Amino acid sequence: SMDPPTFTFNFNNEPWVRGRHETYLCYEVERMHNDTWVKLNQRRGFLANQAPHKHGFLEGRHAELCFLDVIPFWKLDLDQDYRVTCFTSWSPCFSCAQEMAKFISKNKHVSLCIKTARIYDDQGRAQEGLRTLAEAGAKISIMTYSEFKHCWDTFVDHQGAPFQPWDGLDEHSQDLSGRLRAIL
Ligand SMILES: *c1cc(O)c(O)cc1N(C)N=O
Ligand SMILES: [Zn+2]
Ligand SMILES: [Zn+2]
Repeated sequence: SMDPPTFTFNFNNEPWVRGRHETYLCYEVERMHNDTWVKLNQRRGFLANQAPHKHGFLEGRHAELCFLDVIPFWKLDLDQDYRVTCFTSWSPCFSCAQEMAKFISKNKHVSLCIKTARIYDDQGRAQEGLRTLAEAGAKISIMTYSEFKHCWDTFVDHQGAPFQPWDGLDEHSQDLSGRLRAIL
């Protein structure tokens, strides 16, 4: 679980704020059991991108790559159907999106849903990767109030405090979902 200030700073969907250099990724798994999706709450977690190593030269490992690194250790049953949801503060850069597309193509027991607080630019070339991820079968969408509240409730050390939406949450979300539709 996550510090409240850490959630609030990072999942803020106002487009004019800066300094959100990190990407946070919260994940949940459901298994299909006879027409309903059943939550596997023992599999839930979150992670962030890694800082580059002190030696320089190589970039820090991206959260999306870390996430893919971890799935094999869940030891999912290849004969079963699973729905994996990521709640991401930024959407993936191009190279991560392509890696993700490749992953889901090779693992057809996994349905991927990425719900993103904000769209990451990746100097224009990120739009292409989001189209590639959608083509390989991933559902990509913008976090609304429902997703933000769920993530607060589920992944934050809230100590019983309810999710408090920031001013503009809904409008920013709606602006972003129009952008994403254009993109896809
Ligand atoms: C993914 C994740 C999620 O929570 C819902 O409700 C639906 C999806 N979909 C539709 N994936 O294809
Ligand atoms: Zn190193
Ligand atoms: Zn990346």
